[PDB]
Amino acid sequence: MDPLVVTVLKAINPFECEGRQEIFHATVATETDFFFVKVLNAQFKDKFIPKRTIKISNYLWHSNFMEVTSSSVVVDVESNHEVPNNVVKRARETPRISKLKIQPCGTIVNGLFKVQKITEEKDRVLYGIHDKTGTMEVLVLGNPSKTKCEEGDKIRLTFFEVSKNGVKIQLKSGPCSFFKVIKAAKPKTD
DNA sequence: GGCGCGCGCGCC
DNA sequence: GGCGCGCGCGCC
Repeated sequence: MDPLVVTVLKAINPFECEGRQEIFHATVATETDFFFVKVLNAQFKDKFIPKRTIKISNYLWHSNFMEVTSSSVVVDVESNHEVPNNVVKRARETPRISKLKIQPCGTIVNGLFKVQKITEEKDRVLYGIHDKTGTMEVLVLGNPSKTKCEEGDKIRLTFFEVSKNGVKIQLKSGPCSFFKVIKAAKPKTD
């Protein structure tokens, strides 16, 4: 609701997303917790640099994240706020699968995930991902992709959502998700 | 009392 | 940030 002073923890450079808005994603934190912010505005990037303190007014707050529009006001401010170490650590860490299983649809998920299997289709790709807590599926709609991922590689997800599909709970790409394939290193020939 | 879960922290 | 480990609380 009212203006909120937050400390910026992470922010990617803007990329073109879908109408056809240029946007970016950031992670910010108060003294108690962190949340991810989708900033529609793009102009706002110069204010979203890690460790800077910003005051944000006129924003939307949904079930999981915070939306910052061109109607919003982002003002750089000097603050004595300090983010506790573990709030930063949790803000930045990749959630476990067993933890993800019990989150509402629309919950924003970012992180780095080991993939065991890739079910390919010209309209979607399903990535079997795994950790020690379970297995899960990551649904990326509409690509070959150009990011060809083999087993043993990793996928870096930005702004995916927990999703229900009938029986199973997966991770779903949205229109403004970012997806990247992180390839396992090739042993070389001296 | 046992144990799982969330959380914190230290080592890599 | 990943990973492993201990602590405390709440449910059984």
